[PDB]
Formats: sequence, C-alpha cells, structure tokens
Amino acid sequence: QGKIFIARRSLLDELLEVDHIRTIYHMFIALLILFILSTLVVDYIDEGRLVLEFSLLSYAFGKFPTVVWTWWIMFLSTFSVPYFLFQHWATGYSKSSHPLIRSLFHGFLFMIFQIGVLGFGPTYVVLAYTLPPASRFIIIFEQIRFVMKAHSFVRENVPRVLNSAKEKSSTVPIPTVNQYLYFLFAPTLIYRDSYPRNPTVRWGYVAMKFAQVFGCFFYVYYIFERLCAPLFRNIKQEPFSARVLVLCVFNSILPGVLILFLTFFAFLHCWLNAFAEMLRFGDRMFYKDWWNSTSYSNYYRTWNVVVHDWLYYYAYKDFLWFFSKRFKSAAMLAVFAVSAVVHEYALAVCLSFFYPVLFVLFMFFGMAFNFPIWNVLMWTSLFLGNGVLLCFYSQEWYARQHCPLKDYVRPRSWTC
Amino acid sequence: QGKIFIARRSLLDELLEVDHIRTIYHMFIALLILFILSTLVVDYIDEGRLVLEFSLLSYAFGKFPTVVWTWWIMFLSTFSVPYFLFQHWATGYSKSSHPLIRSLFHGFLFMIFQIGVLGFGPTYVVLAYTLPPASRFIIIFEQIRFVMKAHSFVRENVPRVLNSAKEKSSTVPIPTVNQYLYFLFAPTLIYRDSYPRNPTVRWGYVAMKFAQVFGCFFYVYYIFERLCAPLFRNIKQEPFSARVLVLCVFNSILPGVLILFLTFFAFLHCWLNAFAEMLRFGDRMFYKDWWNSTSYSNYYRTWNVVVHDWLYYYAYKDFLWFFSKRFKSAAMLAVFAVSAVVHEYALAVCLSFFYPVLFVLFMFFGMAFNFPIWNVLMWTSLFLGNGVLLCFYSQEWYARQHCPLKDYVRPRSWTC
Ligand SMILES: CC(C)CCC[C@@H](C)[C@H]1CC[C@H]2[C@@H]3CC=C4C[C@@H](O)CC[C@]4(C)[C@H]3CC[C@]12C
Ligand SMILES: CC(C)CCC[C@@H](C)[C@H]1CC[C@H]2[C@@H]3CC=C4C[C@@H](O)CC[C@]4(C)[C@H]3CC[C@]12C
Ligand SMILES: CCCCCCCCCCC(C)(C)C(=O)Nc1c(OC)cc(OC)cc1OC
Ligand SMILES: CCCCCCCCCCC(C)(C)C(=O)Nc1c(OC)cc(OC)cc1OC
Repeated sequence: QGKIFIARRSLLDELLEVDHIRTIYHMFIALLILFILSTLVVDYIDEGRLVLEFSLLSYAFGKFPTVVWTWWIMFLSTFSVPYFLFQHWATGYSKSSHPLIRSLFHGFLFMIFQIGVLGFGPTYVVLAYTLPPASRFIIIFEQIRFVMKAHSFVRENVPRVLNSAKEKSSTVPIPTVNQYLYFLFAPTLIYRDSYPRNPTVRWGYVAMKFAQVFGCFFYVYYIFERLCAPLFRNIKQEPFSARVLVLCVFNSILPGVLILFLTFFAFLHCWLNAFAEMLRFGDRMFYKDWWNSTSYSNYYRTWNVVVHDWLYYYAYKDFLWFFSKRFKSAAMLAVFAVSAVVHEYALAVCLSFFYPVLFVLFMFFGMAFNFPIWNVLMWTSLFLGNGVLLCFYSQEWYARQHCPLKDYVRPRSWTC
Repeated sequence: QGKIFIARRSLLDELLEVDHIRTIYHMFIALLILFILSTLVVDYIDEGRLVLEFSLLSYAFGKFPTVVWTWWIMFLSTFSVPYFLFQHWATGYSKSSHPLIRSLFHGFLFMIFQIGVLGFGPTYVVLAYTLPPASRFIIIFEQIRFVMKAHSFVRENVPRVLNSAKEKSSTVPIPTVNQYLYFLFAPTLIYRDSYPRNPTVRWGYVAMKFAQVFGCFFYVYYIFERLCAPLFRNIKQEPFSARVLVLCVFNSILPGVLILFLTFFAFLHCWLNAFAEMLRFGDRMFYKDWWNSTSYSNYYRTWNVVVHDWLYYYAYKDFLWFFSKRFKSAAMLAVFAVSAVVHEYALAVCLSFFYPVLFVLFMFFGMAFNFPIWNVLMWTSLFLGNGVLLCFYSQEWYARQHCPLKDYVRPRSWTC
C-alpha cells in the first residue's frame, strides 16, 4: 500500500567503478575536451583573437534576477501557505462539530491555492515579462515539481489525520515545519520523506558531482552550438523535399541521443546526487537500468523513477479507484496521457508553441509497441523519435523566429 | 624465450554477456537498422521506386575474378615453394660436408623468393591491371600476412634444424605438409601453431559470427555512404579556410571513430573468431582491452596482439641482438617505424598516393605522449588523429579524382 525507502546507492555510481564503463565516461569527457578545443580554434580563426564569448547562454539566461525573484516568491508561498492551511484545517477538523462542510471548504481552498498561485504566478510571469526561452523552462519545471510535492504532502497527511480523529486523540499527527522545509529540497517526490538517511556529508563528493553538473551543462551547450547551429540556423531556401526532412531527422539523432544520454546523466545522476549527499539523503536510487528494457512498461518503469513513483502511486491508485470503469486497460494509458500533456505543457510555455509532436509521437509509440530483438526495436524507435522531435521543435522554433506572424494553431509549417 | 598458447576465450566474447555491453551492441545494430531504413527511404524518394542499387560496392570490388586468381596463385606459391626450398636446404645441410656456403645460398634463395614473388606479383598486378581501389587492399593485406607468416615459418624452423644437426641425428625435425597448410589459414602469425586446439566445431556459432562479419561490412558501407559522401563528394569551391579544414577534422571523427570501433570488432573479433572456431583453434585471445590503456606502450601492446606478437618477438628480439647499439631506447621506436611504413605501404598501393599523414601523425603521437587523465588524453588524441587521417585521405583522394594531373610528390594539395 505504501513505499519502503532502502538506502541502496545509485545504480550508475556503483556501475561506473568497472573499468569498461569508466572508459566510456572518459571517452565522453575526451569528446567534450575535443568540443571545447574545436570551439576555441574556430573562434580564434573567425575573430583572430578574443576567444570565449559565451553568447548563447547570455541570451538564454537573460532576465536572471526576475527568475530568481519568481523562484523566491514561489518557494516562500509553497512553504508557508499550504502548511498554514493544513494546520488550520486539522485544528478545525479535530476540534469541533461536523467538519465535512469545513473539510470541503478547506479542500476547495487548497485546490484554488494550487491552481491559482502555482499556475497563474509561474505561467503569467512568463506571458507578461517575456522571458528568454531557457529561463522560462527553469521556473516552469520548478512549478511542476512544487505542485507535485504539494499534492503529495496533502494526500499523505490527510488520511493520517482522518484515522487519528476517528480514534479521537487530541494529539493530532500534524507535520512540523523543519521536516517540510527539508522535503521541499528533498530529491524524492513523496512526503513520506527521507527517514532513512546518510551518516555524514562527503563535501569533496558533493563538490565533485556539482562541478560535474556544471560541466555537463556546458557539454549540452557545446552540443547545441556545434550541431544545432549548422543544421538549423536559417537554411530556409524552401525545397520542402522529403529528402531534406529525412536528412534532418537523420542528422539530428546524434545530437538528440547525446543530449538525451547526457541530460539523463547530468540531471538525474549528478544533480539529484549532489542534492542527495548535500542533504544527507543519498539513501535511495532514482533510476534502474533503463537501457536493459525490452517491453515498454519496464522502460517507463525505470526512467526517472521519481516521477514514475509519484505518478504511479498517487495518480494510478487514487484516480483508479475513483473510477474503476469497465475498461481499465487504460490504467496506464490514462496517466501517461496526462504525463504527455504535462510534457506538452513543459514544451508549451518555453517554446511559445503548442505543436504536439511529442504527444502524437508518444501515442504512436505506445499504441504500436504495446501489441532481445525488442531491445533493438526499443533503441531504434527511441533514436527515431528523439531525432524527429528534436528536428521538428528546432525547425518550428527557427521558422517562427524567421517571421513573427504577428491562438497559434500549427504555425511556421510553411518556410517563411 | 618463446610463447605459450593458452586456450582462454576471446575477451570481447566473454565481456559481451554482461547486459550493459549487450545493450551497447544492440544500440549499435539498431543504429545500423536506422541507417538501412534511412537509405531505403532516400532511394525511394530520389528514384520513386527501384530500391537497393548497391553501386559503391560494385565499383570498389569490380575485377573480382582477377583478385581471386591473384589470391590463388599467391596461396599456391607461398604454400609450395617455401616448403620445398626448406626441405631441400634441410636435406643438403644435414647430409653432406660444410653447408655454410650452401646455407647462405638457400638463404639468398628464400630472400629473393619472398621479395620477388611476394612484392612484384602482388604490387605489379595492381600497377598493371589497374584494379579498383578496394580490390587492391584485399590482395596487399594478403601479401603482407603471407610474407609475415613465411618469415615466421623460416625463422622458427631454422634453429631447430641447426641444433638437431649439431646433435647429428638423421631424423631431421622438418615440418609436415598438413600442419603448414593448417598454419596458412591459422588466425595466429607464429609458426608455433595451434597445438592447443578446440574440441568440436560449433557450426551455428561460426555461421552466426560469419554473418556478423557480413553485416559489419555493410555497416562500414552505409557509414561510408551516409557520412563520407555528403562531407566529401566534391564540395570544391576552394576557400582554403582553416575553418572549413577544422570543421572537416571535426565532422569526420564520428565516421572515423565508428569505422575504427566497427572494424576492430568486425575484423578481429568476428573474422578471426569465425576462422578460429571453423579451424578448431579458438584457443587464444588476440586482443586485450585496448580501451583500458593509459600509457602508449600498453595501447600498442593490446591492439591486434597478433601483429604485435609477430613484430615484438621476431623484429624486436632478432633485429635487436643484431645491433645492440649504444642507443637502445629506439628498441620500440624502430619497429613501430617500419610498422608505420608498412601501413604507409598499405595506404600507398590502394590509394595510389604516398601522402604520409599517418607516418608523421604516428611520429607526433609517440614523440609527444612518450614524455586516468592519461586515458582521456589517449582518447582525445585518438579521436583527433583518426579524424585528421580520415579527412586528409578522403580529401586528397577526391581532389586527385577531380583532375588526374596527368612520381607523385604531394599532389592535390591545391583544390583542382
Ligand atoms: C553488428 C555490428 C554493427 C556490431 C558492431 C559492434 C561494436 C559497435 C561494439 C560491440 C561491442 C562494443 C564494445 C564493448 C565495450 C566497450 C568498453 C568501453 O570502455 C569502450 C567501448 C567498447 C570497446 C565497445 C566498443 C564498440 C563495440 C565493439
Ligand atoms: C562529464 C559528462 C560529459 C559525462 C557524461 C556521461 C555520460 C555520457 C555517460 C557516463 C556513463 C554512461 C552510461 C554507462 C553504461 C551504459 C550501459 C549501456 O548499455 C548503455 C549506455 C550507458 C547507459 C552509458 C550511457 C552514457 C553515460 C551515462
Ligand atoms: C531534447 C531531446 C530529448 C531529450 C529527452 C530528455 C530531456 C530531459 C527530460 C527531463 C525529464 C522531464 C525529467 C524527463 O526525464 N522526462 C521524461 C520523464 O520524466 C518526467 C518520464 C518519461 O517516461 C518514460 C519520459 C521523459 O522524457 C521523454
Ligand atoms: C579508416 C579510419 C581508421 C581506422 C583504423 C583501423 C583500420 C583497420 C586497421 C586494421 C589493421 C591494419 C589490422 C590494424 O589494426 N592496424 C593497426 C595495427 O595492426 C597492424 C596496429 C596498430 O598499433 C597500435 C595500429 C593500427 O592502426 C592504427
């Protein structure tokens, strides 16, 4: 019915000790060194001198004070008002006569809080202040994580209070402020927080892995520059040939697959692991081997098991017993769908589109491969889907960048 | 003083059972499936129908009857006349009075045999019949292997006869015809042949790995087509910009590194292993982990340990005690040098050049990195060297293909 946190170490950290995968990692970072050397040489050729401009990151992270102010107000809101609302509701529930009306009132209050304060704020800051595209993504990912963990907090703390008031003890098991402040930075996503912990904080370890994140970000940056610039920077003498389109979906796979592997590694492994060992909770793995995945169910099961666990437990179970319809084969097909749309939302704000190639891509993916060789099929479909989504998104982004076309129903499909 | 053949299995065959490297292999073959699908789609777009032309292999393997006739005469020569010459020399040596003059006579006879019959034949077939470029490579690699194994045969069988005639026994330990015919197809390169053997012949195994070779060859083919065509097919509106050159040496690394990895795998692992288990001698590994290589000595030590063992034993030891000079630090720097030149020769015949970028590349490599982070330096230098050699060779090949310029001292360096 619940989840057990066991203190096993991260999978990739245990696996990276073997010398072969060690050499794969060294090959990756040698490729990065080659990238930076090629970039410095190209800059020294083009400008003659004065290397290391770093222009794309300056354009993508422009209004950074606005972003950090938005994050400050976001964090203080999601830290203060849900806790205070739950305190008031628990007191008014356990104190006096029939609180079912009061319970529905507080439930509406929390619903409007989450919806208003955590959609309107984060979404309308973007649509009002006209942020850079990458600076929208950080705050929208933050709002998604915050609403997920707030819903987790409430859904975990409701039934305990319910059963304790049914037992009718004045000692209401309300959570404290410090453990909530801890969970707000926890790498997990369920309010049953890191009661299993780590003994000490290896500061060399956290420094190494945080610098690893800081390096992987520049690896993403150099990948974007050296591959997404030559393939996409306004080669728009429109042939509309299927040859050019298939060559884009071919040539964008290497940047696509490198970005996917690298961002998996960076974000999950070292980002979370830095905020794990810095927070004394490195006591849970957050991804099994997603390459060892023949069927689709397993692939979703062990890619970013944080999101998978949150979605599975809360969405699957609660949203399932709420319906228990005659067609329960969609028990996953439903949640993935909204997952799709939330990813669509994640690509709706920062891209200023709604072009749902990820949505229909996921639908074709699932409805085609739900009905060892399966591992090869999974890898080839992953390459092709990654490549097509990357080429389509970059192509539409630069085609709308070509002409502003001043409701965005499928724009820039014609080369402007 | 000698070598011991132990029946340990191939390294990569034992390592490929682990599921992670298994997934790397499946990723590779899924990439190949994506390659062939992209090629069929591009052909169906360009021609409208009538897929699967296979033109480049028809041009590269044109005069195949001539190649197989050359190989037949090569094999029958190197199978008959060295054996007969050694028989006659051993008999005339152990039979009668002072054979030092006769021994020098037979030594000159074998020297002229190897030099004439195994340079002139194979090299002058090429320079007379004007073979396709890839069909030169098969016969020149065959002549190199044949001269190496013939020299091995003679250098192993001389001292045994010497010591046996010093002991003065009429039973001269001459080798038989069948074991020589076996060694001529043996995967090893030392005449101390596969006395350790395998019990049986797994025909499913040899069929699978031979089909694996046949697939890896097409993987090389599709790599060449989809990457070396767009980057190199006569984009010759000469800027002579350092930017275009560094972008070539950058963009040719992925085809370069894929070709190197794949050809290592294909040729060594499955080619040799098919001719190992089909010949009842899979009782020796022929490469350790060359990725786990920090220093240069180890890298050369365990890349294609067949050639390394032949060179090391015969060249190193014999050519070393023949000089034992005051500067013996070149004990490796010498042999590698001739190795370089033989590779240069391997790239002198089939490329119709002598452009020695591999030679000076190897020299800079060694003289710069002889004096974990070393693993990264090795990988980045390997990427850069592979890329520069591939771009230079393809560029010069296509630039000489542009205009024939009808002694080839550094041609096509100007864009024709
Ligand atoms: C059918 C054809 C395409 C198969 C091609 C197989 C090639 C791509 C694969 C199969 C097994 C692989 C090797 C297995 C493990 C390692 C250890 C790592 O530290 C470096 C890469 C290296 C050395 C791999 C390189 C590429 C490799 C040799
Ligand atoms: C400093 C930055 C560049 C490091 C980037 C590290 C990335 C490229 C590396 C480090 C460890 C690697 C993983 C280790 C082993 C495997 C198992 C194999 O079956 C699939 C690839 C996979 C999943 C690797 C993918 C790429 C990987 C995650
Ligand atoms: C830009 C080229 C494509 C790169 C792909 C990865 C980009 C960073 C994604 C980061 C994020 C959002 C956390 C994530 O992993 N996404 C994700 C997931 O977790 C919510 C679950 C999931 O189900 C199997 C599939 C998912 O992506 C398909
Ligand atoms: C075309 C792009 C570059 C691809 C590189 C591999 C091509 C096939 C080579 C096949 C062959 C000749 C057998 C070989 O492995 N060469 C080789 C070697 O053995 C003799 C020893 C050696 O010393 C460390 C270095 C060697 O190559 C640098």
